[PDB]
Amino acid sequence: EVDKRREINNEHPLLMMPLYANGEEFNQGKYTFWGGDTLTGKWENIPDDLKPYTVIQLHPDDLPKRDGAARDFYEHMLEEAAKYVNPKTGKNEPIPVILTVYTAGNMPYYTSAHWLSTSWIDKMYQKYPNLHGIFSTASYWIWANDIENKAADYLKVSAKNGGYFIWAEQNVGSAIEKAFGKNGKIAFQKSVDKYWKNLIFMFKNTPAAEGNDSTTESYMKGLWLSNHTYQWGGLMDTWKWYETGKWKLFASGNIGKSQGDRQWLTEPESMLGEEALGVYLNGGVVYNFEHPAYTYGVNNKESLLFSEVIKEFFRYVIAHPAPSKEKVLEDTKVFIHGDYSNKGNGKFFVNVNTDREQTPLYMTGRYNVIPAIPGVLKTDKLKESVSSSRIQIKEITSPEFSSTQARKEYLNKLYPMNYEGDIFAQKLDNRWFVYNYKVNENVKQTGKLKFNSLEMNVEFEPHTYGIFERISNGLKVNLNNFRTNKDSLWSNAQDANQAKKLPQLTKKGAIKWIEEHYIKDTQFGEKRVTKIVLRGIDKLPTIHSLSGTNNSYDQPSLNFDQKNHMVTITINSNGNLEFELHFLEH
Ligand SMILES: CC(=O)N[C@@H]1[C@@H](O[C@@H]2O[C@H](CO)[C@H](O)[C@H](O[C@H]3O[C@H](CO)[C@H](O)[C@H](O)[C@H]3NC(C)=O)[C@H]2O[C@@H]2O[C@@H](C)[C@@H](O)[C@@H](O)[C@@H]2O)[C@H](O)[C@@H](CO)O[C@H]1O
Repeated sequence: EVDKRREINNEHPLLMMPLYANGEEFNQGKYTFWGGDTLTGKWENIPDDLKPYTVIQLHPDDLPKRDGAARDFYEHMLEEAAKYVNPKTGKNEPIPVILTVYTAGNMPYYTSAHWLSTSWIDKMYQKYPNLHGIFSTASYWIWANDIENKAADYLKVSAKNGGYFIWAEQNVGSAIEKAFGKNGKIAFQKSVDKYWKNLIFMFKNTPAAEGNDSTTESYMKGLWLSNHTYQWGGLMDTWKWYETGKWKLFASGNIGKSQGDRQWLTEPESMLGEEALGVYLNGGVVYNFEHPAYTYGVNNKESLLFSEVIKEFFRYVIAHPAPSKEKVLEDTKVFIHGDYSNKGNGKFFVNVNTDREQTPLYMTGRYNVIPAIPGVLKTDKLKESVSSSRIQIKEITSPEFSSTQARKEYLNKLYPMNYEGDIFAQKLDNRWFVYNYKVNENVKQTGKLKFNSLEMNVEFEPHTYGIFERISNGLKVNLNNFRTNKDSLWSNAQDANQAKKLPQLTKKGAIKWIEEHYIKDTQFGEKRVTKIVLRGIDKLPTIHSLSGTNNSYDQPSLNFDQKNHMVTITINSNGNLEFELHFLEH
């Protein structure tokens, strides 16, 4: 084992920072990224506390599809990264980089990445100590003949150099099962046997209309727990709104895949935080997003989605490391062995812990994420772990998994009901994590959570998450309901069929819209109400360390009822928010 170039784990999570090559400007002899970010500019604008946990991920996007184009662009940017001088300290501080090396099956008709040899990758690793890994993404829809063999070479060259191979894929057409050898392409499976400590496997929730969110995330978690991958994570994609044909928030009707560039802007900002919670809460530690212009920003500036949601969320996972593999293993009651492709894919978890086939969210935390691995793999390294002796390892073909009803009946026996209300909630140690799980329906949700004898009731509008921690002197609260108004994108269309016929915004049009109407002149959403009720309280609580998105919240209003030892807290806000309530129990 060569020394790892970086740590990636619960204590050192990783936020990938995508920069997509502008192929049009490359043809004009320029080296630039879509959205106007520069490599040096981007890196400099990353907050210093985040810098040890973030890596620039270069992506060849629409570079010309011929030999030499991607190598020329990548070499140019690796040189910039390597030679970066910190202006405050005057010191050369090489920018850490990941290269996107495989995508769209590396088909020569789809990507310039085709012309990136493993031999050249080896050369770059040896030349650039700041090259920390390489990335393969989204081939589930074009599962090339040698994809597994090539994946094996990518992992081996990374391990050889102490770097990471990162593969973001979704279980469409059995992709994940096939990756590990289902159809007899076993090269990557053998590679993983040797080199799993240099593998990161992530979901990629883009193909949302196929509904494989829950199954893929279950695999990613189970692959990790069984030592088939070093860590896991997810790439969360606002293009899901396009894939499922949604348009104006809460509006009636489906427009199909007809307005791509309006559609990838419309997903509520706080919903990305809700998706990310599924990663964190289950021991995942790698985060990445599309569309980059919305999720991260443009022109070396942070989008509000980035600054108010993603940055703050990621700062949370650094301050409070995800549950360790050991910890997640201890709490795992059921581990599924077999192929979701033979059991209805996403349908498996519908009305078990998801409210519909096409959602990246959960409706209950009761089972958290049930981990699984594909049938082709073996549970040997799982059972070898000491913390895994109390887990029921079950074939997916077991009668307990035969129907929706059977699954719930079986799981309910092993995962006790631990809160009340139709709302998502999951508990870790002294912390309740809660969100409203509605995707595009304007419906409030309520729940009743307990910290021993202390009772906490909440009322959440859609696209709201909260983290409530019982501290010795009271309760720490993090709340996020940040959702700006995207209605202007859907102007001039009163219904679905008119929305379909809107002039295309286009890629360049959406980038300009971000610059002109999101980065500045932002149309903020209305403040909306969140209610928190505490029962079992001695006196009116005091509020401390209150902060949030600038100009986004009214002062929290507290109403103490002495006779009933209870407080009702009314919050009216639209943004990130944090405070502590100090109180004693009655
Ligand atoms: C699998 C799927 O749902 N769509 C395939 C494409 O893969 C991604 O799909 C998105 C639509 O859901 C969208 O087209 C993505 O590409 C646009 O957005 C990215 C940044 O988010 C870039 O700006 C792209 O240039 C732009 N593409 C356009 C305008 O066509 C697309 O993601 C990209 O491609 C995949 C393979 C992967 O490399 C991603 O990292 C990358 O962002 C797929 O690209 C398309 C090719 O014909 O086919 C769809 O089936």
